[PDB]
Amino acid sequence: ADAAAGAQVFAANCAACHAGGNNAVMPTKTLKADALKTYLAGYKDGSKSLEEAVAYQVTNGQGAMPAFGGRLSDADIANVAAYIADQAENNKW
Ligand code: HEC
Repeated sequence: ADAAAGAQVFAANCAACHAGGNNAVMPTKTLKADALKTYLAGYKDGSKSLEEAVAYQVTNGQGAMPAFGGRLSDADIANVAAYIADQAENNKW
């Protein structure tokens, strides 16, 4: 999906909890490449790509992280997942 469009979704919906690619709530579980591969459901087990696993967790929530299905459009969810994947894979945080 469109990482550049996803940056705007991130600023509007994710930066209060994840400024800098970190995690204000659960500090280990950051948005950096190494942390994602260790802790993000589906991606950590190899059964999902990074981008799919991010999209799933944004849509459905996890733990203390709220769900965004019904709050964000399909394209916005897909695009923010692409932003996370691009930021992490290319070490841009
Ligand atoms: C604070 C109320 C949050 C908001 C809003 C968003 N996220 Fe979040 N996220 C939060 C927590 C507490 C956690 C950990 C969940 C758990 O217990 O495992 C997460 C996790 C993620 C992850 C995975 C990180 C990892 O496992 O290392 C991703 C990819 C993620 N969050 C993305 C994300 C996006 C894109 C958001 C805006 C749509 C978003 N989160 C909001 C807390 C909060």
